Amino acid sequence: HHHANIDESKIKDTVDDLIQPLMQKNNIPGMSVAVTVNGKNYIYNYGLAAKQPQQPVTENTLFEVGSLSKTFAATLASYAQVSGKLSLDQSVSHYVPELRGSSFDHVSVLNVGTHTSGLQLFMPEDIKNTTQLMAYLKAWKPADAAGTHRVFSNIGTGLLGMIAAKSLGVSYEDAIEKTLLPQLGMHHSYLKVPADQMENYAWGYNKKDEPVHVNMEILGNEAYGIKTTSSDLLRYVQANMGQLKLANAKMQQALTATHTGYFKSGEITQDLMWEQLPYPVSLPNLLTGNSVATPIVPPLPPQENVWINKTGSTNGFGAYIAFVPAKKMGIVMLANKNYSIDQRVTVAYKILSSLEGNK
Ligand SMILES: C[C@@H](O)[C@@H](C=O)[C@@H]1NC(C(=O)O)=C(S[C@@H]2CN[C@H](C(=O)N(C)C)C2)[C@@H]1C
Repeated sequence: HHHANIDESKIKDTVDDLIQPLMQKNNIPGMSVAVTVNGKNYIYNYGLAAKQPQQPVTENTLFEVGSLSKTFAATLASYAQVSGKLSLDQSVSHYVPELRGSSFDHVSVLNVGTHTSGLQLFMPEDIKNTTQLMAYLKAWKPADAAGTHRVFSNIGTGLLGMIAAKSLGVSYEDAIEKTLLPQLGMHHSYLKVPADQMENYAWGYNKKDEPVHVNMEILGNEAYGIKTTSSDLLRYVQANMGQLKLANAKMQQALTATHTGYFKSGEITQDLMWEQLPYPVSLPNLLTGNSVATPIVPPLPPQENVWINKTGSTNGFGAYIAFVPAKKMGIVMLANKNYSIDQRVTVAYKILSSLEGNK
């Protein structure tokens, strides 16, 4: 029931007023929106996780988050780094000996963690096993030197997560599901959804409105494997702002260190997978932010006065996270349809702007 002067009702009015038109105009079947502010958490669910048979979005609904998954690979690499198992400045071939003598002699772990290796976006479809993957990587050359350009890459994120996990002595799937997500308290987050949670796994709806789930291929866990709830992602946002007891002291340091600013591209600062802009942000630069890479050396330390964000999509889903550490506020928006990023950022901006007076 609605209550004037009560936090959850005031926030719900703002969120409803933006999310309901957004879902109608984009034919989005279902969404969950989670907001944190002043140490308190608010979860709002809309519409349907599945159309036939109809299933509503609930607090337990799992959505694919696509490239939001890359921030977990970055957090894992950061955890390995602060634990003394990984140096980001070292070469990929230092950690992957089969690539010694290849172009990866000249690509750093930082490069694959910042989209500056030059590797292309998509893994070639005919690469099915590790032998084929290694043959490909051993024979690969970019047109420009590593460290000169930003090119978003699923392959690079794959290497980042693989190297991080190996430096901890485990597979990536083990590192994520047995170490990272449990230490973060994210008990409803998965690379592979278990049988008791399949009833909660929303269907995605593609551009043709067909129900789809993402097909996991080689190194896909690192780049697009996470299925999760808005509540678990809100915990992840809070952890990224140091708000939770948590994990480890090492885990808090790992999360914070992913916000280190390593390269500038246009107006955007590239962190370890996360991207950030100075806060306050005007909506135009947010939209303009969605290339030559200039190093930030020494790296920009993790900041409070920034808007940190990441989009992610699969064929059937569209996700977004943004948070402002200086304001201890953040938002997670999950949808089971891939709708345009300009709308994700605009709605998030309007919601977060609503959470305090102008001054
Ligand atoms: C699953 C993946 O195939 C896709 C993402 O969900 C692609 N990978 C990336 C990526 O994020 O690295 C974007 S590009 C986009 C370019 N800037 C975005 C971002 O982080 N924003 C807008 C905050 C990300 C592909 C669709």
